[PDB]
Amino acid sequence: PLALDLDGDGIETVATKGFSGSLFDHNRDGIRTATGWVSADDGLLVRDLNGNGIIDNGAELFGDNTKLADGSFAKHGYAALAELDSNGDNIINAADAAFQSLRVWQDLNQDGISQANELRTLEELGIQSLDLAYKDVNKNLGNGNTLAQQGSYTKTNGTTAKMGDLLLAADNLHSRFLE
Ligand SMILES: [Ca+2]
Ligand SMILES: [Ca+2]
Ligand SMILES: [Ca+2]
Ligand SMILES: [Ca+2]
Repeated sequence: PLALDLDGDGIETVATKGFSGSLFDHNRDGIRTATGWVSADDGLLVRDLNGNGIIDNGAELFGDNTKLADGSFAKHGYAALAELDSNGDNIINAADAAFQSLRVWQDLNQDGISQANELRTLEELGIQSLDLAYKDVNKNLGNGNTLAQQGSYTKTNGTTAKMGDLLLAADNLHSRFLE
């Protein structure tokens, strides 16, 4: 899923187990792989698709589960976001009508379970545009999380920062889906 470096030092991750994550009790079941998320400094790119103010469905977090205009699945979060360029300039910017509809999720306990205060606008974060151009990196960040591909986004002061499609850690019995 698409992650943004908000403070300007690259994308970074944390992990949860027991409460707020993968259950790992040997008595109940077994030890299981810890659930990974973005730092309390950074965030994920999202869109609320039913207007309930929160992220709770598998299409609402941009990644290899979002659908294209014909209803085919996107191959990665960049292909999922590229659908929202209106004019064919290969950037997502305020002249695209979807720019007003995009949000960033900063989860304040990093459980990846959404509350309305955890969502933010692009304009309040000072964002000018997101780039659709990328390069593959396959970079391990920590606790099983891996950045697959990386590009940029731009802030209204004219400065650039990193974004990319981040593979998030989970146990293979639940895969942390937005049920
Ligand atoms: Ca950062
Ligand atoms: Ca929703
Ligand atoms: Ca555009
Ligand atoms: Ca939360």
